[PDB]
Amino acid sequence: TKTVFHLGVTEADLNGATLAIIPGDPARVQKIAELMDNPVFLASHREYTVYRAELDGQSVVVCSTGIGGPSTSIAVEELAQLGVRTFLRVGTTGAIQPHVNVGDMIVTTGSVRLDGASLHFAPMEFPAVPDFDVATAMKAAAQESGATVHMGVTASSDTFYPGQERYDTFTGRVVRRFQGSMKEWQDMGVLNFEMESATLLTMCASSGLKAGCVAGVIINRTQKEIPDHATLKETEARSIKVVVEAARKMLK
Amino acid sequence: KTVFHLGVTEADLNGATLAIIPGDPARVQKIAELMDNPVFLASHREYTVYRAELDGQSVVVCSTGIGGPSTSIAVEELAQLGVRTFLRVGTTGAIQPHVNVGDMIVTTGSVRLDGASLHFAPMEFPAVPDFDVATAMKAAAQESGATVHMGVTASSDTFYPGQERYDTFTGRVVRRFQGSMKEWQDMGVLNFEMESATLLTMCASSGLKAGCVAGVIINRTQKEIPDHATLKETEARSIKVVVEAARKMLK
Amino acid sequence: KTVFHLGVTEADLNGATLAIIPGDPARVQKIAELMDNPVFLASHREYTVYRAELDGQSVVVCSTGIGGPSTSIAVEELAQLGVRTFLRVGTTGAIQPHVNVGDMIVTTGSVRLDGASLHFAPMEFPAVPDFDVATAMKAAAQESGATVHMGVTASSDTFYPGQERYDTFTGRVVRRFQGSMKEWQDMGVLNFEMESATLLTMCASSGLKAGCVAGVIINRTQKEIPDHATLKETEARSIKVVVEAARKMLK
Amino acid sequence: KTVFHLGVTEADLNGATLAIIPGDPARVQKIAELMDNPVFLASHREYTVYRAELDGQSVVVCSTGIGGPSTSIAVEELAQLGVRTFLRVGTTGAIQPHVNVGDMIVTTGSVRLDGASLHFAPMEFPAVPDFDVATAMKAAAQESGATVHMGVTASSDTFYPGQERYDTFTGRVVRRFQGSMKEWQDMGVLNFEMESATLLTMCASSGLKAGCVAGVIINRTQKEIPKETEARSIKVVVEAARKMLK
Amino acid sequence: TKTVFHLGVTEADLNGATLAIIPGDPARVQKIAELMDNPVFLASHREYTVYRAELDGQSVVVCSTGIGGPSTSIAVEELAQLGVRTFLRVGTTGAIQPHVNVGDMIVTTGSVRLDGASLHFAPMEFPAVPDFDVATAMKAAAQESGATVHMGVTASSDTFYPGQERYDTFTGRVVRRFQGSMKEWQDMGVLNFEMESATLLTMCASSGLKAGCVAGVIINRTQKEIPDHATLKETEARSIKVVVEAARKMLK
Amino acid sequence: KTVFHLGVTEADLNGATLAIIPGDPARVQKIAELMDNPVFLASHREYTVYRAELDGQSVVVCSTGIGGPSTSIAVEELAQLGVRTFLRVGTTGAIQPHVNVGDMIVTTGSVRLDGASLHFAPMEFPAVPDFDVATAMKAAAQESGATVHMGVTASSDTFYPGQERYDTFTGRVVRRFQGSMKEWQDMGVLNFEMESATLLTMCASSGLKAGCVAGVIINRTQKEIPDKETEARSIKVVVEAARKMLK
Ligand SMILES: [Mg+2]
Ligand SMILES: [Mg+2]
Ligand code: NA
Ligand code: NA
Ligand code: NA
Ligand code: NA
Ligand code: NA
Ligand code: NA
Ligand code: NA
Ligand code: NA
Ligand code: NA
Ligand code: NA
Ligand code: NA
Repeated sequence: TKTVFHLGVTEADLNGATLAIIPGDPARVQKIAELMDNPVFLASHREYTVYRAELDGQSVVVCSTGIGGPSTSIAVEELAQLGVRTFLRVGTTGAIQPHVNVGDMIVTTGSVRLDGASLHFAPMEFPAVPDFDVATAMKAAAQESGATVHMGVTASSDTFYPGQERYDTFTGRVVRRFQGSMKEWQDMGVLNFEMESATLLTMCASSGLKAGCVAGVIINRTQKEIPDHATLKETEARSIKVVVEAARKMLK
Repeated sequence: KTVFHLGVTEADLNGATLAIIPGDPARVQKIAELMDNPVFLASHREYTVYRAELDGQSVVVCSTGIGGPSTSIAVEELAQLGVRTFLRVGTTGAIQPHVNVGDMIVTTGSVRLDGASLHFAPMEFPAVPDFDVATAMKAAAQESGATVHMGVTASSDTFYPGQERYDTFTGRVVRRFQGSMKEWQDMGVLNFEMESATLLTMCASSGLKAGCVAGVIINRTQKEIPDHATLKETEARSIKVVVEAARKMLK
Repeated sequence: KTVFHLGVTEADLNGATLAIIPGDPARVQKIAELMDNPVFLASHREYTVYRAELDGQSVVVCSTGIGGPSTSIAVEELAQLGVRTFLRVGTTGAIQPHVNVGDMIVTTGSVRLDGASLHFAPMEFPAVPDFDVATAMKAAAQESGATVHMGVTASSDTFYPGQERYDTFTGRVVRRFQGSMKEWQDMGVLNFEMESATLLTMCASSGLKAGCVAGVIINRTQKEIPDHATLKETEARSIKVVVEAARKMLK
Repeated sequence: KTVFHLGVTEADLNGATLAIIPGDPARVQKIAELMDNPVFLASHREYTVYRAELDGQSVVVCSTGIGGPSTSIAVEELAQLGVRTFLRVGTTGAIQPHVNVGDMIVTTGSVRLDGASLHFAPMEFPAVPDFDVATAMKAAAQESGATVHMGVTASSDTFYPGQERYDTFTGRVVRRFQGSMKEWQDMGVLNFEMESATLLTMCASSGLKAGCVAGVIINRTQKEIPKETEARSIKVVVEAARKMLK
Repeated sequence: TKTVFHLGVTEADLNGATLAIIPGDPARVQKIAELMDNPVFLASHREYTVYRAELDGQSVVVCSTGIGGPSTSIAVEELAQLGVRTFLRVGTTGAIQPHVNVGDMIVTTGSVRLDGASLHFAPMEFPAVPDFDVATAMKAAAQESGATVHMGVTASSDTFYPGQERYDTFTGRVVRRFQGSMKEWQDMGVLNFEMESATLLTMCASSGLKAGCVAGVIINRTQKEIPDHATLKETEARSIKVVVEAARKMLK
Repeated sequence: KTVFHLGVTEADLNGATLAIIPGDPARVQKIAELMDNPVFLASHREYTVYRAELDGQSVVVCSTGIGGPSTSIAVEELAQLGVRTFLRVGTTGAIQPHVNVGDMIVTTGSVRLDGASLHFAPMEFPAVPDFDVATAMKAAAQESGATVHMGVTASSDTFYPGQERYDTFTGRVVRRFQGSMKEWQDMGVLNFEMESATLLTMCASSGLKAGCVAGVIINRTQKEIPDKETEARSIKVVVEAARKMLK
């Protein structure tokens, strides 16, 4: 049986799946899988929890990535070794534009590469861009849920704190590179911050894999950092329903 | 109030908020004549400017010249005069064996092998089209009956060393570009051209909507040589497609 | 108080100012149980947190996940809760023929093949441990009877191309990393891992004390699949060593 | 063979080894008519090409368009056809208060604020003219009676943000270029234009002789947006060409 | 048999020395050598003055480097060609931290690479770090002298003026890269500026050579208290006493 | 007021506004003695300083040591004391087969393979000489009867790997510099040395006039390590170039 170093699954375990839904949080894996048919737990090791399920009769993998490009790059590579070719990222995000409201959804059309792992696949000049079919399916699924949907650029940072220009920290300092950066991205039309899309999109677009990202907005950095619990719960539930419908459209 | 290089005023554009931007000044009139009431506005340097009407709405056609620098001037000055949507059209060579002469490429992102893009956003920023423009271009290209490829384009400030051409005066390619064509091929890049990184980066970071569509007229991975009829048909299809994409963008 | 990700409060740490930070959440309980009164505090995402007591002093054990990004969150949030000293423990792959499986490595500096270190200091800044922590780790490792190497570690944001692995889906390694393992070997680099550049740069530029100790589980010049009993012995020794290094840091 | 963009053959050039390269295609005939027997060769895109004779020797005049990319095509294709010396003439905006409109500038080196230069040499390489060309341009400019400055030119891939112009659609300039005009002024840079970094780097790294001479049409300490001094500039470049051909 | 090109010495001249003490100033070479047994002048060319001496019966070289990484890189290379494997840098320095006092000693644990020559040996990602044994010996020797010792990061600049953010200069200008840089390094915990350690440490750590740096503090830019003649002469003398004792510990 | 490193005052320079700056302190007296009334001013570290008179005007001669860092100190401190024109003289290794031992090179621009230039101007800025100085150096070199080349010089922070030398302790050259000699040769670069990028960038961005002239002592197409007429000719040329710069 062909094995992988980290994910603890074999190709046979995936029952022919060529599409994976890849949340960051291992606890979200079962929640996504149960929206599909016959969900089965496969493995859990480190930040990687893996389930299989069936969508319109076709096998689909759900696999967490952990936070950050490095752990994401391992999961994507090992799933690709086992036959996966399409990767649908789902999560929640913090918007930086005043016109993007908490509870809206964002489909990334390109990422600002504020990461390191993307450079291990392509030099900085290469665009961190989704597959067009995936982005199209995500937009359609997000609109069909009734959400307000934004298509646009996402800033993808290797840190939660200084690289997103947060000052409420142990040192209260932000290195020169990132001082004033939130305003710069705002002025350039960037919609939101997250921590994995630059790696995911660059890796996949340079390796013959299809990828995209969809996210529900849980905070707006121009407003407040502490989300309201009921609003957050509704946004999380809608986001995973949307990504499953986007997967259905990709497997049509 | 006349913009410095293009030699037109806002009133000359008759309310147009969309421009079709070919590189070659001689193609401007040909595109304008696919629409209604084409009117010559100005010609200076590489910038020939026409207006026309598409479903009753004014549209500008303006050439850019070769390269990001001359393109950046045209986009800026058109934006000063109210243009918000920019549709690049042209023909191109492909670098993938599965892309055939006569197919169409709609760029989903560009490798920034240029300098002017950096005058608008740092290198980390993606040279990506507006999603509505890319969607309209894909639809128009597919409705034409052509085979359409969505993917990455390598956008070079040179025709020769930055496209790893060795049939040159020196035969030299600087270290940065040695082996680069195979690298881009292995990364799935569809084609080289010379303006999209500047155009897409400038527009995506400035509140403007842009995209690129091109007909494939040569493939340097293929031994077969296309004939004159196929090349003429491809050039003609490329501009018919961009006009239909403009139609889809009108509100 | 409250932190965004770790789900613990300052009160939960019972005055701890030192943390042992493995990568794998499953190792946290194993480390905590080498000390007195281990208490499970929280588990969320890749972050499992325990407290224990070492010579009567509270110590926190907190996993980081794989990579600089998740590590940077844990270190920041622990620092918000009063932690000032961070002891990284784990297993590693050596790249030097003279470093044997079962040896231990204490990092004296890291090659910054990551992105998160740049969010704390520009590339010119050295990814260097605190001298007291490195000294304590060397002493603990040597006192255990292990063969110990002090030297430079290459710290990569990827497991695959950034460590020049070719047995992959594409079999390709980007130009930057082609030939890189031989380059690091020739420069005397001991091993690869994926968190030290971020950890050491963040701490050395932020007034925090950090170091890294690791047991060698593979040698890249030999084989990729480790022998089970040898690996188990090395893992057990590594966490015993880091606990003794923590003992040496207590004041 | 006929080169891909310029539409001319080696035979069309009648043995010319020197080219004068203005940016604007409309200036090509104006330069050519200052010499003997000017003949139109071709026009395609931004490239208009004439041949003429100077002291009995064939000379090419070929426009480049705006920017390093289109310039790099013209220089390469002319070099394929035997041209070895390239004399750039154009206009420029001064950034030093003491340089006045109508003055002339001969570039001794360019700040590489372009992309195409990097397709010929890494950034460490100097964007420097051939010393004989720079010497001939200085002499020709002095002999015309103009006030001449030798010095460094900032060569930008954009007209707007890379020259720190703010009267624009966005009114914004990216971090790299904020405060850059003052920085170049403090470093003694004389002027801005858009082709010299590409031209000089490409030629100095490829065995070709190049230089640039320009007329000041605006002082950027005064404002952002701008016949004797266009006419004088092309008279000067033709005299510089005469000095280069023995 | 060969005579090295710049230093003008042969391997036989070194009488088997495998350790060198490398001050910057040629006039300090004899002062260091005379702290050991049987000091003998070997050669002087340009900024390179070379002596041999004996320490606990073992031959030791003392060789000046001149100011800056470039001239240092020549001396280290040519000594390595002649069998030298351990390099102990000694000098005096300013400090940029308020808690570092005149008369204290700094042992460098890593250097900020604000130089060019380090890049001729390893790319910027590589750490400018000392050999651990050398740093340990220098700490012990410095403590045994009675001085207060600081272990930490040093900023190593190719210039004395703009790269140390000095404005009292001919132009009064500091290029963008270095504006605000002193405060940045101070906030990052950097102890001091000097002009050779990044080159020395990077070259040696990437070439199989052991190196370290120790320096006595003779001025503090954050304090406007002028130390007197006595404390400065004492600090220079202590610095070289310390480096010789560190050499003794390396040869034990 | 005495500058920090050079050990001289403004009064010591007797109104000199031009300096000849060799690398080797032992060459300072030799250059000064080619002029009238040479006077030893100071020696400390790699900095030996003399004054002399050339056609009645005071000229300084000051060594720089090897490398951009020590050069940048000397140039700055001389500028603090009123010097505005800096004439670098020295030896060099040619990398073009048509340049012979004994020829002279006047640098028209330098490849910035150094670090100190970046402390004065970002990498995009050209390491170029003042045109008057380069013109005076070309004229002095040609009037001497020498074969003179104008062109680009590669200016390296190291003697060994940055000049792609392999007869070294490690026998290795870092990726950046592997194949670099051939690359510079193909790009028409004439020679290697170690100070011009710093000197020219510093001066061109600081309102100071600088240039470099050098005699060729080795051709790197022949061998790696060099093996007196040329040294003497080079300093005679730089003194005559100084004469041409005097106003
Ligand atoms: Mg406005
Ligand atoms: Mg050897
Ligand atoms: Na992780
Ligand atoms: Na709102
Ligand atoms: Na090569
Ligand atoms: Na947009
Ligand atoms: Na390769
Ligand atoms: Na153009
Ligand atoms: Na700013
Ligand atoms: Na020196
Ligand atoms: Na340059
Ligand atoms: Na190599
Ligand atoms: Na100047």
